[PDB]
Amino acid sequence: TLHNIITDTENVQGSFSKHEFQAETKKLLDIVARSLYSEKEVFIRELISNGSDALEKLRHRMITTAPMEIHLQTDSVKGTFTIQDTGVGMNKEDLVSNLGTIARSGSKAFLDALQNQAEASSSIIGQFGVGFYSAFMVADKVEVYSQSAEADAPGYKWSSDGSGVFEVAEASGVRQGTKIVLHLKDDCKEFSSEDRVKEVVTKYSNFVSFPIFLNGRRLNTLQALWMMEPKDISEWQHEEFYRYVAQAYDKPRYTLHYRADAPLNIRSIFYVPEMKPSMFDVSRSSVALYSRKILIQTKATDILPKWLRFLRGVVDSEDIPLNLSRELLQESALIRKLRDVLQQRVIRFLLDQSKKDPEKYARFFEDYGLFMREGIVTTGEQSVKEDIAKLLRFESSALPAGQQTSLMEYSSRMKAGTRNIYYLCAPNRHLAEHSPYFEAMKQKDMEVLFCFEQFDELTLLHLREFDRKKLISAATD
Amino acid sequence: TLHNIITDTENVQGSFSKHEFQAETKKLLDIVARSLYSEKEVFIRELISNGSDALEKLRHRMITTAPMEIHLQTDSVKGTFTIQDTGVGMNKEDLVSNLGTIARSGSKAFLDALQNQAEASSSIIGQFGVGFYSAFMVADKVEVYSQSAEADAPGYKWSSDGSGVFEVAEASGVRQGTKIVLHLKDDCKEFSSEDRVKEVVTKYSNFVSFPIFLNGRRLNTLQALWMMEPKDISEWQHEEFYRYVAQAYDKPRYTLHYRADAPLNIRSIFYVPEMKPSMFDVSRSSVALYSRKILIQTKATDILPKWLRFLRGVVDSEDIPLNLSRELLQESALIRKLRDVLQQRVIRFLLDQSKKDPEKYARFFEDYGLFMREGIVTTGEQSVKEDIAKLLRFESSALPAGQQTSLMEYSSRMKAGTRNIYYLCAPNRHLAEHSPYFEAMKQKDMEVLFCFEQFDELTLLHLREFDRKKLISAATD
Ligand SMILES: Nc1ncnc2c1ncn2[C@@H]1O[C@H](COP(=O)(O)OP(=O)(O)NP(=O)(O)O)[C@@H](O)[C@H]1O
Ligand SMILES: Nc1ncnc2c1ncn2[C@@H]1O[C@H](COP(=O)(O)OP(=O)(O)NP(=O)(O)O)[C@@H](O)[C@H]1O
Ligand SMILES: [Mg+2]
Ligand SMILES: [Mg+2]
Repeated sequence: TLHNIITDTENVQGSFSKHEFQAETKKLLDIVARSLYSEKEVFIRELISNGSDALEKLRHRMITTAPMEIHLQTDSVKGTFTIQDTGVGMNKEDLVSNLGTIARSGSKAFLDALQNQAEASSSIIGQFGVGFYSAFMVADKVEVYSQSAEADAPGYKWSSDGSGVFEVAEASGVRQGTKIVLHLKDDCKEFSSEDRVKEVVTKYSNFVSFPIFLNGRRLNTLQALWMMEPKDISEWQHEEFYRYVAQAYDKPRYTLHYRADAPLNIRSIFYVPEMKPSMFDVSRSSVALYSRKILIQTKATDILPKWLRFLRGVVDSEDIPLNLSRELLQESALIRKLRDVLQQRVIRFLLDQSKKDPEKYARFFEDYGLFMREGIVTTGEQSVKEDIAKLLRFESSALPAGQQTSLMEYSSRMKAGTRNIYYLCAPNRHLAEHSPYFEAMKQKDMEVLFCFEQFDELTLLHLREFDRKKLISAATD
Repeated sequence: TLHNIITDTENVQGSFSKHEFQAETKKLLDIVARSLYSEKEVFIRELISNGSDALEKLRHRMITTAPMEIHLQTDSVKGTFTIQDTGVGMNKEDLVSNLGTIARSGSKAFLDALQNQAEASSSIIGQFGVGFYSAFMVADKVEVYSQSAEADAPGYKWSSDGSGVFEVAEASGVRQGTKIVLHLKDDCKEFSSEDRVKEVVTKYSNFVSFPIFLNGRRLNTLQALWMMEPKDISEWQHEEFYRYVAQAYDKPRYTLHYRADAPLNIRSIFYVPEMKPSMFDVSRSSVALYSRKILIQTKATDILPKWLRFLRGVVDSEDIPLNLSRELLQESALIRKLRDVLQQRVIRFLLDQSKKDPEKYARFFEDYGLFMREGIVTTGEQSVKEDIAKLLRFESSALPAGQQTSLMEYSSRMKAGTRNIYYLCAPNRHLAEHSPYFEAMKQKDMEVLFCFEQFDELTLLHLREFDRKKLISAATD
């Protein structure tokens, strides 16, 4: 019944002509202005990232003093937004080449030149060569004044409406660094409001490693603690940071400050709140994803497994694959790897807490144990079920009332002939201890886990086995 | 305490030099190959869209016969994917200009030339001028053979590795139209598997308006019914289409085929299944978003309000704002407008069903009424609550048992002195009718709504008022 037309019929008839790929810059400008970003406000993120990059370059050539700052100014009656950094600036060649050429970035050349890259490569944000054009999403006119930190280089003014052409002229009175003035479009006047700009900086950019001022007021006093050496962060600093990133008023019960370079770059701080979890926490994460100190996503969907959604804090990775709009490239293998790494590290962290302070862990488990049970029921990977299962606590017939035990402690108490873990679910210990089911087990000198919570029975039935041992309900026959 | 540095100090010193924006094509190619699409499989979507566009152009110059088809061929041992269309093809100028220039599209020029655009503008998919380069995500070598439908124009071979350069030569034996051969990268050999390609076509492209064949087998027999005149679609065609798009085995209880041009373009079909809703339907949409017959999103997040997640079907709009990757540009005003339009139209549709066949509607309400109650509780907009409230059904003291009434029917029966709607929640009618609360009301000759479902009381308390009338529980005092 087949119907094909694909057939190998073609042969080349003439000499080949060689050609370079070209680009329609006017369309590209339009695409970047209208078809890349879902929200126009990210132009502020992009200009601040450029200011930071320029300052980072200056910091490196400070070997070889000057204040390294980013200033923002709003003027409502003028309808302008201005950003000025005290960074490396641009000479005429740089202005024409780097600003005038889409997809051209000064990042690679700066990094390559530096003898040792590691430190600078971590700090430099820009990689695509398009971020500057985000200005034209919101501005009818863009003027750039720049003065390079070179020998006796002159100052320059670069100007454009984003309509295919720009102009450059020598300029006097330009301070070292770069000032960008945006004359905002009529439908974008909100970015000449101080409160509005403050919200955008707080959202994306406040953890930038240089002071940001808005109309003279410091916006970003709080530092990116995740980058720092964990021992140099006091308990008080963690309380304060937790409250800020969690938008909370309580304090953290637990703090895990995790840094790794292998198998991927991770700089992270996680907190467990002291308050018991809300019904929206249980309903449905509040961990935010950063890359090189800039926000990528405010609520992970998802760099953590669902059952860890009770965690608060920040994960920063240099290795996050970004799309051109600087959102996450979805479901990359690196994200799945990151998620698995974090799950393993948090499980081990919580396990370590249960051994360091059982009383405190017990309080944690009363309140957050539901998430563990859910995590076990949710996955079909046995190794994951069994790892999360290590976090579970139960009472036991072999222990006095109120005393909690783990599956691992139970198993350590078994005898080598045996491969069954017995449990009995009941509203409370008195009824467990006086169940006919328990007397049977008691005859056989078999220890029984007592399970009073929900959904304890369902969890254990899902878990099925633990450490090669069958989970068997005593409440039968 | 202020600390500023932003000061108006600059003046231009020299003449301005004028410059055109330029582009670094090598970086752009890299960005498109690595930083745009979250899944490499969309190259198939993009090449098929191009085939469709080429065929649509041919269809128009058929005024002024030939079969209009898209063929795919996989060859596993060769590691190739081939697509050939019998469309308008490209001459040398077109090959060099359109394929060789990123962000350059032949769409505008074709549309502008046509005396009447409306029909063609609806059919033509391409707008950015980048889709072709998606081939380099998966191929090390791309060869294009094309023959224009012109007077005595010769055939051509265009060839590239996506490394900045390409070659063009005259070629013999090229059939009218365009054939593209991809030599797949080692990590992309899955696209030389027939089953894999079939999955991708089914996912994005099967509703394209031209037959698609894969290794000689027709893939897309089922047509995009949403575009058609509603009366030309039989009940049987709707059953079949419903089962396909809902991945279901039952049949639709209700069918709403909605087309509008104002205030925006909408071509849509919604179905309510006859089966009662599953626990994942209730847990958490299965309406898919299309644009010009190509998938944009398979599960709306979200073009419908949450409470309408029980609907199945397809919404197609020419007006969907797309980002460069051809995902939805998030939270555009047009999406919110679309959502509101659809909500209004579905509410009116269901209201019309309750009047056309109350018995059938009653069956619908038993099973799906939970979604209405949820929708009322979820929103804070009173006009929306009251519109969804029109869908609610209750028993009444003024009607015989089993008979259902609406809030509007209740209100029509009130007397002009009165502004209260009374209700009584109870497990069943017998207990309602014999409640002491009801006797009180019965004394005052006041009609009482009897509410046996959950969460009836909560819903009515949230609703608060209806048509300027207070909802008041009789179960007090
Ligand atoms: N404030 C600034 N100071 C100095 N140089 C700047 C400044 N802003 C932009 N540049 C230069 O202009 C180039 C283009 O900036 P931009 O379009 O943001 O691309 P990018 O920073 O290189 N990469 P990306 O932000 O990922 O798109 C930068 O690489 C710098 O070389
Ligand atoms: N199969 C084809 N037949 C004829 N012309 C084609 C074909 N494929 C590509 N072209 C031409 O090459 C141009 C570039 O294609 P492409 O890069 O997909 O951009 P586009 O279709 O115009 N817009 P978009 O798909 O939104 O990126 C098209 O506009 C056509 O002019
Ligand atoms: Mg940048
Ligand atoms: Mg295309």
